[PDB]
Amino acid sequence: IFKPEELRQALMPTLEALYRQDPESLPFRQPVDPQLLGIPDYFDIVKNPMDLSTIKRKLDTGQYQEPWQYVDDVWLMFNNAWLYNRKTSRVYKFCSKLAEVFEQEIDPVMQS
Ligand SMILES: CCOc1ccc(C(C)=O)cc1NC(=O)c1cc(-c2cscn2)cc(-c2nn[nH]n2)c1
Repeated sequence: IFKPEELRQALMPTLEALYRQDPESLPFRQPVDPQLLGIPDYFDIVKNPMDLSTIKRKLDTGQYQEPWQYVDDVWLMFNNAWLYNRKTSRVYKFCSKLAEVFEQEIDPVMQS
């Protein structure tokens, strides 16, 4: 049993850490809009989109029952981007930077 407001207090600093990465978090701060970005096949490749604003909303409204559901969503966001984008691309390398930041920040929090 984890109180959702206790989850938010424990977990939101790990999310604020990702938002602080500028410009690395900018591709991730809102859901990918495939028409606006001119990438119409995005939803064919990415079946379960995820982004920072969606995770933040789930945190703020108590949608996470347990800390691994949050980690699963953050990892999903990263895996989607690594899947869709080429290894040589700007978004892929920004994703790798965010994942580096996240792994450093989430590791002690999960120990709590
Ligand atoms: C052209 C390919 O773009 C992508 C491809 C793939 C993916 C993923 C997450 O797989 C992400 C993107 N890129 C974006 O989603 C994106 C969006 C906005 C945005 C949206 S609304 C006001 N701005 C700004 C920026 C941005 N990057 N640097 N500065 N701004 C980047």
